[PDB]
Amino acid sequence: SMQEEDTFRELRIFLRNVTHRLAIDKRFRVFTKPVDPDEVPDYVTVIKQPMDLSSVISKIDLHKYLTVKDYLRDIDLICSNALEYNPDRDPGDRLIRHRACALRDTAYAIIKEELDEDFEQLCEEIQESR
Ligand SMILES: O=C1Cc2ccc(Br)cc2N1
Ligand SMILES: [Cl-]
Repeated sequence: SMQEEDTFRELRIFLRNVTHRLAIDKRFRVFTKPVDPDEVPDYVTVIKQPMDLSSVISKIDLHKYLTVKDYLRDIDLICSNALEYNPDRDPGDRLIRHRACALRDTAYAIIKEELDEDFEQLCEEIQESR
C-alpha cells in the first residue's frame, strides 16, 4: 500500500539522519570507510563480514533495512569487528576499541530517545506480512 511505502520512506529518513550524526563525529572517522584491502590484506582472512558507515548508507538507499533492529545488527558488526581485529593491550588498539564501543553506545542512545516504539512495531508487522 502507499501507507506502507510511506512508513519505509520515513524509516529511511530516520536511518539516514542517525547515520549522518555518527559519521560526522571526529571519534568515528575510522568507521566511515571500508578497511583498504590493498593496505590491510589480512582483514578479510580474519573478519567474516566487514561493515562501515558508508556501506550502511548504501544499504539504506537499496532498501535493505525494513526495521531499526536490522540497522542495529550492522552497527553492532562495526563495533564487534573492531574489537575482534584490534584485541591487543597497546594504546593504538585500546583507542580503536574505546571509539568502537562509543559508536555502538551513541547509536543505541539516539534510537532509544528518538524512535517511537509503535513506529518500529508497524515496520515489524509490515515486514512479517511480506
Ligand atoms: O563464524 C565464523 C567465525 C569466523 C571468523 C572469521 C571468518 Br573470515 C569466518 C568465520 N566463521
Ligand atoms: Cl586520531
